[PDB]
Amino acid sequence: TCNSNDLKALEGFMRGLESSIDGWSSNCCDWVGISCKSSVSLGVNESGRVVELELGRRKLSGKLSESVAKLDQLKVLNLTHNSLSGSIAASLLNLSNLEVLDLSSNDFSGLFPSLINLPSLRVLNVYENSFHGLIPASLCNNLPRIREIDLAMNYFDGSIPVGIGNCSSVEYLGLASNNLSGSIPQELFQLSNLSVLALQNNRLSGALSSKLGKLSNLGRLDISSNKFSGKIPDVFLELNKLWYFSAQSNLFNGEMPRSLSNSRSISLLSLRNNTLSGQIYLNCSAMTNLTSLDLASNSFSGSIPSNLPNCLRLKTINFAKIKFIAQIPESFKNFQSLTSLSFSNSSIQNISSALEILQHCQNLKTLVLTLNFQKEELPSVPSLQFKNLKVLIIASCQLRGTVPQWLSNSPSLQLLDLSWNQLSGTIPPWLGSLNSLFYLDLSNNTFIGEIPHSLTSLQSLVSKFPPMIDLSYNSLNGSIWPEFGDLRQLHVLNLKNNNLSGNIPANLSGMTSLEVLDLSHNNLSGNIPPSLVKLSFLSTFSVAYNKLSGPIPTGVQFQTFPNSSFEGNQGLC
Ligand SMILES: *[C@@H]1O[C@H](CO)[C@@H](O)[C@H](O)[C@H]1NC(C)=O
Ligand SMILES: *[C@@H]1O[C@H](CO)[C@@H](O)[C@H](O)[C@H]1NC(C)=O
Ligand SMILES: *[C@@H]1O[C@H](CO)[C@@H](O)[C@H](O)[C@H]1NC(C)=O
Ligand SMILES: *[C@@H]1O[C@H](CO)[C@@H](O)[C@H](O)[C@H]1NC(C)=O
Ligand SMILES: *[C@@H]1O[C@H](CO)[C@@H](O)[C@H](O)[C@H]1NC(C)=O
Ligand SMILES: *[C@@H]1O[C@H](CO)[C@@H](O)[C@H](O)[C@H]1NC(C)=O
Ligand SMILES: *[C@@H]1O[C@H](CO)[C@@H](O)[C@H](O)[C@H]1NC(C)=O
Repeated sequence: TCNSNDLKALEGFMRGLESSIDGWSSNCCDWVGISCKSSVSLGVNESGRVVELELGRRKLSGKLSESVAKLDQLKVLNLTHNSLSGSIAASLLNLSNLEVLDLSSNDFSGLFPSLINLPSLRVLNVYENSFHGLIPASLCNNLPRIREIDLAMNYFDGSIPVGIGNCSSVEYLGLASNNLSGSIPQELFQLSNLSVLALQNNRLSGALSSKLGKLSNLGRLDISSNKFSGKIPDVFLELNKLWYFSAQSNLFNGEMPRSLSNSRSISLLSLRNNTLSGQIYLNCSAMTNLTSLDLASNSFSGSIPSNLPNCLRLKTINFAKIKFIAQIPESFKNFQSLTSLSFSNSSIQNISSALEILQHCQNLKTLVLTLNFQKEELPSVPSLQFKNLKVLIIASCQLRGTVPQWLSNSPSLQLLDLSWNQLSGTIPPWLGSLNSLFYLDLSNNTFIGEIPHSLTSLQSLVSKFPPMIDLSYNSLNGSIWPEFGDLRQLHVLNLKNNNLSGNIPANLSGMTSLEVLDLSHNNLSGNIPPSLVKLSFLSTFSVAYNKLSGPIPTGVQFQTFPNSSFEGNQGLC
């Protein structure tokens, strides 16, 4: 049997909402989202008390009534993922039985209540709201049972409070995605039970202290996207549980500390977009947990470290925007762990050698070679085989050649981007036979001849990065096959700046998911087929600069297209 004073409180709460909660019978202890425990359980009159109110993802809207603080036996309040807004009553943080507070993913704003007394609280979740001002200075002075604090994705600003050290039982502390600035207070390095520290996406600056070594339970540390500067402290011997470290996008300099090069624990390491100098060095017999390594966009000199294939767990590698001026070492022939490689804009030479070597990597799914090998010849040798390859991107390399047959040795290929090279010849009809291939970018080469009918037959675009065939800026001729209509999964078809001829097929609307359709700058005749009005998702369209004539379809999407996307045609009206 439900309690009197608790029902009054639940009423005020309902009074504050904008819509009624389904499932709320007049006995509230049987209501959905509520849990009761007897007065004598919690220890002459005995009633049900409301210990747990769980409303998550209920599509609720309104303020959060001050009266909710009148349930004193409340243990867990979970409001997550709703539309609630307004401020938080000071009293809502004075509850002495409260264990779990989850307000995350709502519209709450205002200052966050500065006095928090929740002597029983395990969990505090305000993640992703509109709160602003300071993180409460005394926040940790009253939370002796505390485990996780998540303030992330808010407007908190100023420095991280010096009082942060009084939080010594805490394990998870997310401060990420706020307006926080300044140096990290030393007190922070006194929380010794802390296994996750997320400071990412703030204005924080200054040094990263040696004192970081004091947090010896740290498994995951994200300081990325800040103003942090100077050298990365050589502390990694002591942080022996740490598997995830991202310092990406800061002002760090100097070279990587030897202990980081020696970490037994580190798994995902991301240093990208700092300015770090010297030669990349990893002791690959030490770092046996290393899986992802991102050094991209940094000041390194020297060569590509050839000892790297000795890393037995190392799967993905991003070396982009590091200027080596080097070939790929032959030792890469031995890399069995490697699944993903990006050398993009790294000054790599000898694509002939690069591909001879990289093909012996059995497990490589994805290879990004963009902005290297300037004006070199794309290898034509049929015997190169990348069996497990899924993504191949080699773009803006000014590569000379035809589309090579050795690609056919990549049967499982999903994504192929050859755009912005000097490639020529006809588009090979065998491209149509790649069954997994949903993204093809051949644009801005010199290709000639006709679009192969087999493209019309590609398995992945028929039935079950946006799916795209982009042939634009070539010398292509012939007409647009009406069987393009069989591609029901195609989002983008970009044919612009070719010389294509005849009529827009009309069967073109079987393409149910077509979003972008660009035919501009060709030589096309006839009318825009009225059936094209059937493409429900087509946001952007151009036939501009052709020989087309007739009425423009009445449409609605058609009604949206700018004047610009019909211009250049004889008869359009
Ligand atoms: C809040 O409720 C959701 C389900 O609605 C659940 O997944 C989540 O774990 C709850 N939050 C906490 C801190 O228990
Ligand atoms: C790289 O890091 C700098 C310095 O923190 C930042 O200003 C910039 O936005 C970052 N750029 C990218 C592409 O992440
Ligand atoms: C290795 O990394 C994994 C997760 O990728 C982590 O669970 C584990 O703690 C790490 N091993 C060591 C030695 O810390
Ligand atoms: C590299 O690692 C091994 C094993 O951890 C170690 O014994 C060796 O001396 C290290 N070499 C360097 C250059 O630090
Ligand atoms: C390649 O290098 C140039 C010159 O350093 C740089 O400005 C640009 O961001 C890089 N391009 C890409 C897309 O990586
Ligand atoms: C490409 O790389 C290999 C291996 O070092 C070398 O034999 C060859 O001469 C290079 N090719 C050119 C044209 O520089
Ligand atoms: C085509 O490629 C060149 C460089 O390869 C580039 O400068 C140019 O802007 C590109 N043109 C178009 C239309 O994208």
